Amino acid sequence: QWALEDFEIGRPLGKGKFGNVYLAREKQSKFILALKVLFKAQLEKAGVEHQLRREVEIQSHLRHPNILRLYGYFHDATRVYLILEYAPLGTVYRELQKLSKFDEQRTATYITELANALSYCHSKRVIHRDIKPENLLLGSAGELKIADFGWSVHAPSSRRTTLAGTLDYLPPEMIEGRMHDEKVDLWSLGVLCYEFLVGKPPFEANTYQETYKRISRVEFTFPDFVTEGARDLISRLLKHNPSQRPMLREVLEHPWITANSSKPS
Ligand SMILES: Nc1ncnc2c1ncn2[C@@H]1O[C@H](COP(=O)(O)OP(=O)(O)O)[C@@H](O)[C@H]1O
Ligand SMILES: COC(=O)c1sc(-c2cccs2)cc1N
Ligand SMILES: [Cl-]
Ligand SMILES: [Cl-]
Ligand SMILES: [Cl-]
Ligand SMILES: [Mg+2]
Ligand SMILES: [Mg+2]
Repeated sequence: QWALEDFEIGRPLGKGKFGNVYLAREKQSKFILALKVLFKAQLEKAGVEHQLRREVEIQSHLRHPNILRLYGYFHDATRVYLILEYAPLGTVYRELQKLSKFDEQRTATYITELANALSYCHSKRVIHRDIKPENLLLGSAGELKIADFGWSVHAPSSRRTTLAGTLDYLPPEMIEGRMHDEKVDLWSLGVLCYEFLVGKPPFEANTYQETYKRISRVEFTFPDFVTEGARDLISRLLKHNPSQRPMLREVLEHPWITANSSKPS
């Protein structure tokens, strides 16, 4: 159906481990979108074709205003192209580097939008497993949108793929290679809430080995400026035991969230 000849390519939007993402316009309709380019050699070398099909299958069937749309795909001799919704305001990662820290209103609003999107995903027993600032995009009205579903699966699950980069957003059960479920996304939600308010993730360290130690032992402390309500929510989400992490509705109706969020459940 679709081919490369159907698009005019624009400026690079960003780069990932496998993905090179470009702004693009469909020639006949003038529709502006994002084109995620992956190299097949690369894909075969790492043996992650199953991850890419899951990304296409899962994300194309999800429909939610806080989740990035995937319209379709095509491939040629050397590359695979994912046709994505274009997010014009960029990543949360870039916004964080710009402002150093977010205030409580901005943070609570982002968390509400995240929890809404995750609640939708978990209703289909879909777990994202890779929630972090680089994978959170921003729409034209500044609304948060979850993207990059390459690591998503159906719960329950194990891990048959090698962990690539940072451990900073993964729960103990995940880094220890144990079986896991939906509660992994709630651990990540706690890590994000901390990083939004403080400017860095709670278990950050100089080495892989040291980061692993802090996560498994849940070693983190708060700066003085972090308020009581924020500390309560974060402490509840960062529990070593997955079953003691709250449900997403508990997050959405948490007193600190309701008092500071500008968006509803
Ligand atoms: N739809 C989009 N709109 C704008 N920028 C995007 C979009 N998709 C990806 N990007 C940019 O490209 C980067 C990599 O995209 P991603 O799909 O996460 O690649 P990978 O799966 O290799 O991590 C993102 O961090 C983001 O900066
Ligand atoms: C060497 O080829 C590959 O790795 C791949 S991955 C892929 C697809 C992934 C998701 C939808 S289609 C097609 C080919 N041909
Ligand atoms: Cl498995
Ligand atoms: Cl896996
Ligand atoms: Cl819930
Ligand atoms: Mg990514
Ligand atoms: Mg990916």
